Amino acid sequence: CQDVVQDVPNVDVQMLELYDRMSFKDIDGGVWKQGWNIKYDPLKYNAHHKLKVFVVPHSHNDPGWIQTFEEYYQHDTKHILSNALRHLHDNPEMKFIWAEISYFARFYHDLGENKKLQMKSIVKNGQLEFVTGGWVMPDEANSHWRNVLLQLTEGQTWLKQFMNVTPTASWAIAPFGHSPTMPYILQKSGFKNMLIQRTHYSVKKELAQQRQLEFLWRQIWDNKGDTALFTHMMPFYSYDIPHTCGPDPKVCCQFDFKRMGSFGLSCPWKVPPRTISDQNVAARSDLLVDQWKKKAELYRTNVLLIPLGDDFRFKQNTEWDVQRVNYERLFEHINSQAHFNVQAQFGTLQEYFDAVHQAERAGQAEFPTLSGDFFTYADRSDNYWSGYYTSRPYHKRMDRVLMHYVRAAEMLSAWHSWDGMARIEERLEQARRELSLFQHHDGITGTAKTHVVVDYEQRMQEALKACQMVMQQSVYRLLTKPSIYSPDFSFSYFTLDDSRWPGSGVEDSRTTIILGEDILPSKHVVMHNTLPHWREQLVDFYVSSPFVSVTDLANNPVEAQVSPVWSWHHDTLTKTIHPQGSTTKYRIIFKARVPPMGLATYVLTISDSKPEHTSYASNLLLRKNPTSLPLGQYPEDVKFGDPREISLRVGNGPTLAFSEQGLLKSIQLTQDSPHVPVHFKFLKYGVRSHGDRSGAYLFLPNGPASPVELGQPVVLVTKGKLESSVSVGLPSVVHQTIMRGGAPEIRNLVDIGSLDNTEIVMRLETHIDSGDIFYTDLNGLQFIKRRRLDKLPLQANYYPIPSGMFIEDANTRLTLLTGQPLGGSSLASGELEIMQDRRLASDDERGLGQGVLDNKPVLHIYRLVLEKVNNCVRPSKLHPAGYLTSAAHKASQSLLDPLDKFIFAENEWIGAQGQFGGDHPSAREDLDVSVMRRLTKSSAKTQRVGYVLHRTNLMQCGTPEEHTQKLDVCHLLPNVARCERTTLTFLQNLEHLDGMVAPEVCPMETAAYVSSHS
Ligand SMILES: *[C@@H]1O[C@H](CO)[C@@H](O)[C@H](O)[C@H]1NC(C)=O
Ligand SMILES: OC[C@H]1O[C@H](O)[C@@H](O)[C@@H](O)[C@@H]1O
Ligand SMILES: [Zn+2]
Repeated sequence: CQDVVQDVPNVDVQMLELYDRMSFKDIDGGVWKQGWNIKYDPLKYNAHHKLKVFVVPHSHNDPGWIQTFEEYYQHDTKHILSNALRHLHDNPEMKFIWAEISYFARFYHDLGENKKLQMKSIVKNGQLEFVTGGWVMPDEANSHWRNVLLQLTEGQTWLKQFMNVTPTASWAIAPFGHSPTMPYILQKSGFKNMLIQRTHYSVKKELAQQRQLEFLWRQIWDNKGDTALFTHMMPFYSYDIPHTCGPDPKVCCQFDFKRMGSFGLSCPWKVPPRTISDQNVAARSDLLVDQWKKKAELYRTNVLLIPLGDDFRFKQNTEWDVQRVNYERLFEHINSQAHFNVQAQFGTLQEYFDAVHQAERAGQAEFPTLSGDFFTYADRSDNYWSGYYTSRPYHKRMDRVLMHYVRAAEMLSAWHSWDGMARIEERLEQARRELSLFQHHDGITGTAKTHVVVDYEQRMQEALKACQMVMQQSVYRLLTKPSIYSPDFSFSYFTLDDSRWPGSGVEDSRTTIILGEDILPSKHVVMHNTLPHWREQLVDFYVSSPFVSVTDLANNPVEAQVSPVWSWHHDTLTKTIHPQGSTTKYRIIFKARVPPMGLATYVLTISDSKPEHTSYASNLLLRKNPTSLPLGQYPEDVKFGDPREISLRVGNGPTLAFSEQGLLKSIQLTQDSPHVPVHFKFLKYGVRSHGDRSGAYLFLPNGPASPVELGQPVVLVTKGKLESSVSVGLPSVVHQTIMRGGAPEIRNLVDIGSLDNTEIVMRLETHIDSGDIFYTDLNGLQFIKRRRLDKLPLQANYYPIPSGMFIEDANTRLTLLTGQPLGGSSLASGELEIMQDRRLASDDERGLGQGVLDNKPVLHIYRLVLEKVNNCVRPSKLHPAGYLTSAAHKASQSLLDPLDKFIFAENEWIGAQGQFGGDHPSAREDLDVSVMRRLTKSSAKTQRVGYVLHRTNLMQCGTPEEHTQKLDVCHLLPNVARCERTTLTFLQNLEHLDGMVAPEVCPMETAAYVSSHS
């Protein structure tokens, strides 16, 4: 395996280094506003060296943005595709590329067989070419890599089945900045080329000056270069026609033949297009070829890419005609006039790349190597697109919940073959497709209109229900004696219990386990562990009595803690935010121990009085002017006091100290170690009263954040043997620190209410000497080094925090792991901050046509890990990556893939079993089975199961780290007949594996395997 820690890759362009050197001056470059006046040597091209130009027609179709997916399909996309089919069929030299398979699948399935065949023919003959072939064109900032892969697989699996093609070139013209997670996944999914567009204007200028817009993009840790993927970055401000023919949009706009008037479009630069005729073609061609030759100066080969399209283009027949006929006249003239030395034609993206690489192999070009990312994007001036790292955070959190439920549903149901009547494949496809749709660059990004966000939410809610149905049917089958198992595929044998979604204070959604002498003495519950190692985790359930004890299915008592159910209320009468306790519902908490990729059953039983193995938390309400807080049968009376500093310790874990406002002030790791200052604070950013306003996309703060005025908040302290917590009702946030014996969990119930033009940030202040360095993750896959740059404005120093961030010095590191993607930064040495929500009254001029005023309460979850790192083997100071410790990685897994909890619905479970998966291998902690998916329906003689295995890289810090078993996924199911390594989408077999044994992957590698079973 490659060493991903100790060898700093030698690349031509390393983006962090480039950022350190660049001046980012925003000067008027002339007609190319953010570039310079491009000059070329007319004698560069001649009879023996011509400029090859590929004009590539396209239509950018958003699966939801200002209309819903279905609205756009009905109004626009179905017409675009129907007219594409017609106009391509009738014009054999015309070409068209298509990206969004969600739309294409919708269209194709509605076609009559005659048209289906015509469509297959124009694909087979290369007129219509699929680019990327994902369900969507995903966001790259907020998306988890698992969901990027999911949506890619959904689209490509559809394309293989119905169109018999698998794209090897990717087209990403629209996401707001670009992540190296994309080439990572694409290169492991058969791709050979990719195209990107939305990079900072200063980066485009810098790379253009060096002809480094085409590069071999490798991962930041990759010393050898095996991850490299050829990447083309477009040079100009937009992907529209005015910014794709050449540097001067006043000229290029004249070659968008949709802008002459009858289509309701015009040219902002005030020179309209004119129909190409015999009397103007020479003059028109002269202007156009001049633009092309200028664009060609920015690249290294004699092959030029000219995209020809815009949003929802090629909709009307008249539009197809006007673009095609005018370009055909230009091509006929240009190609016939030797003095131009140009050969121009309609082409596809693959044709462009094939020609570039032909030129490369002819020796006319060498391409530079590059590592790094392309965040944070700015399209002009100080307009940095860091707002969408946080916008619509409820749905950002929902994404992560559904991510896990899809994984769990696919894994749980993969163990068996299911009859068609069970509707398992149907529900899983629904769930995969809704989650995939939300990866769209207007979905998870929070940049869609309110009614579109509602549509995405409804879709995801349906997906969650689908997942629950599949999971609970699977649990019942896996844990019932086979000769007793008698499924009703419509019945709910179990109800999922999720303690953190939608969450306490967000939705009263969870079922109370109702026990009683005169109703039901006991209840079975089941935990699922999707991770491939034995796992313990505290789990909680609501119960109707405090006198409940827990046993495993061997009837061994399990230590439990009962706590009250506390609900926070904004008291409109007293004008205070304070907790109310239930007098009929209680929380029972215990440690579940669950096999790798397995299930464990426990029983909750009521008694008349305090059970031997159940303890009761104490509760202390700190406030002036307290009132009583009765708790029914709960055996310990609530205590009251004036606000005061408090300290808590659970188990042998850290000791945490809190301010009188209920906010963390210090962490002490061991009994005789220092009390390390770690201070939580909440602050607010505002919006500018003059100039550009923040909106869904842009973060344009009116200076550094100002502290939230806290008043004298009510603090609730719960102290238990298994779990303790401090909760405080702050303005807009119920902030909770929970301790279970390791790194604390933080939960914020964020309700920004009617606070217009406000962004609420949570900041951590420490004494870590981090300087200007911090680390943030990319797509939950890798951690990249960031450097705060005071030469850039505040909003430029904000980065996506899709799963975590950290700061460190020689001795100490603080890592904050997240259960949802949000924006964040380190704006001063020793600080971390992460945005919670934003409510913005104005539009930010990027097309949305609304602010963000549809906020709703959201429960954000985190883990906070303070560690000594003086003994850790870390990368050198020049390495662009960072890596988590074991503790931080496990903390991230606790947030993203917690145990699933199932409550048996009926009174008695006949044939119940205690465990599933006790014989599954318990793999090394850095390995995950990211995907387990049965690939075949029940009628297939040879069953196939696909696995995606990911190995992260964890820091070596002197812990022996012992006793784990080799995980061979190909032997997880019996009767293996073949094991194959495949692309990550499962669509191509790459290796036939000796002995049917799937080897474990290297650090930072992801591999896919398919086992076949007789
Ligand atoms: C699918 O495409 C391959 C070439 O990539 C071709 O050989 C094969 O016949 C096609 N399969 C069918 C029948 O669709
Ligand atoms: O300005 C951002 C905006 O650009 C275009 O209009 C669309 O493709 C949207 O997907 C995107 O949100
Ligand atoms: Zn778009």
